Amino acid sequence: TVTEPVGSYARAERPQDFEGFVWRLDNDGKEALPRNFRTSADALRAPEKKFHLDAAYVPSREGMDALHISGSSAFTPAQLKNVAAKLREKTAGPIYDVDLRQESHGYLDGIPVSWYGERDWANLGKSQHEALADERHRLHAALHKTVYIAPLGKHKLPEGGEVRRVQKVQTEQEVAEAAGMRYFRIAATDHVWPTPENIDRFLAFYRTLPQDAWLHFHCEAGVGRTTAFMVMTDMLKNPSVSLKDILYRQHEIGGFYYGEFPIKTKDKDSWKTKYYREKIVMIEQFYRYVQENRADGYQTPWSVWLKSHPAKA
Amino acid sequence: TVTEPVGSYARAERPQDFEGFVWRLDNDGKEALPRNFRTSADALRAPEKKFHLDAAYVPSREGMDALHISGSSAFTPAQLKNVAAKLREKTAGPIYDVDLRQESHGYLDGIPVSWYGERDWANLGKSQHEALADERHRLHAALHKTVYIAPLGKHKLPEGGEVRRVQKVQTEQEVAEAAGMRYFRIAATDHVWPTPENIDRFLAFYRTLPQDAWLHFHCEAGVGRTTAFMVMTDMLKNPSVSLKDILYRQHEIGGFYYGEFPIKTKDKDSWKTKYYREKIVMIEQFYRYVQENRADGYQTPWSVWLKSHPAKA
Repeated sequence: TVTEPVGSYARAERPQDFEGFVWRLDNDGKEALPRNFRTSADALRAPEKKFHLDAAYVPSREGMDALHISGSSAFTPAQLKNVAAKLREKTAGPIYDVDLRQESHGYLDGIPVSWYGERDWANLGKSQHEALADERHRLHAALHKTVYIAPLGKHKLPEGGEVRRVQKVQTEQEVAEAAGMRYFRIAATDHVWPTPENIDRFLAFYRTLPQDAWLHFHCEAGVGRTTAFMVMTDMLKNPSVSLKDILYRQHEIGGFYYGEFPIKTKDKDSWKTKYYREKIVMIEQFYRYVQENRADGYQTPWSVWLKSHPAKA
Repeated sequence: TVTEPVGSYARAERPQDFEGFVWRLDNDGKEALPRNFRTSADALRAPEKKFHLDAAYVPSREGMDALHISGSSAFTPAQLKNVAAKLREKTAGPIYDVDLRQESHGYLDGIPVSWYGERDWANLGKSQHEALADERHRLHAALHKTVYIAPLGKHKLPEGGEVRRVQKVQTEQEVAEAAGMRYFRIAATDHVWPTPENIDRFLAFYRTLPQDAWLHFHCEAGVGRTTAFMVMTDMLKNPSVSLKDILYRQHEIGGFYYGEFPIKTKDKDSWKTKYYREKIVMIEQFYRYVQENRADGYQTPWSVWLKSHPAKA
């Protein structure tokens, strides 16, 4: 009947049309902290005008002090150490670097880089296993080789940058552990709703966490995927909070707004429109999943429940 | 003992510090002909101010009508066809595409590209055998693969460009033949004086050319290497012409001026200074070789003669 259900639209895109072509600079390392850094203990700010929200609305903060999560963009090793130090002041539990990036990435001579393909879909369609194997192989192959690292500029194409002969290669896991943080990888595709396997994996991981665990989520920019998992965590941990309050508060501390809003993209970014719409509906479906399965201890996972309760456009 | 004689300064540079890192766009294909296109039948023009020459001087044109040579920058396949068509109106002999580029280059989906390393020295130090093997391997590896092709902008680094999955790969030899030209490759390093090996190969090639052969020389930009071989050919074929006349006329038809001039360089280009000085001295030494070895029909090759008669800085 249906080729791709709601929540799996990206599966229709062709991986061969977005293969990696350059080592993208993930962070210039000029700031002490990564971009969009925020924690669940932060004060709520005014909502961004583009979401056309009620600036007078004061969402409930119930459970935010105990939530213990944070989010940010990619970072240099030094920046991550700064994050870890800062998060250690808020807790005595393990601090996790939850890496949500499907795209292959790592560090060349301490420089955070990723193998970038159009739309940042260089690993689209790969299983987590295949994406991580590609990553390990590409990182290693760069050792003692000349590479071109560049930030993206006009038209999302390389602009300036630098050329160097790599003397050191590290995975983010190594960088996290060196910063004193535990590491957990979830290979989520950039710009789209996390897959049923991404979410099943996160929920399984969530279940094993000690009470005082602190989760620092991050993606490339620290907006789309980062806010999605932050929201999922808030819903799971504070199931009595209304959907409206979760969405407003995760937005007002510095994340994306995952509720309905007037979507307007630049003509060259019109491809994003349906993925934004898809995220709005899936966000609602996840909330329903939590509400309907919390009472029995989640004896049925998200992927299974979603197939029997498909989302609709 | 002397480590590197005059004429071989580049041998002191380390190849590993200039490895290739991007497919550089050799020509955008917007014009009908490659840049700096010129032939020995062209009228002489005013000299460029930067060379501080005598604009009143009238160079002898002795032997130019019979010289039968031309030069230009790199080109797209369509531009080469236009060149070949244009040269065919000037001769009924074989027309050669004399490719002077040591850097690995070719055509991806008809687009002329080269594997660019800093200073365009990605094949520095390699024998012609090794340079051509690198080229063959890289061009073939590009087939059915995704590549990033870009022109150089600020800092001599990629700027903009395009990404594509290659469906066709061709060597310049194939493109030359398709244009009705014979092909002859001389792997000369960009920016420096051609090596004794490059010149020995050229001289051997020159010696068995048909009387009516037309040589179309080209490099990347069509100035340094291209003019050097046009000057060498002019000297060889018209030995009675004075050095001054040869240098002025090859410059006034649109080439570089290979005589003494006030060398100027931006701070970032200060490395080029000694290479320009070296070319000036080597031009004089080659002229001396032609004058002293033409009587016996060049029984002594340039490389051998140069070691017994080293140039002076």
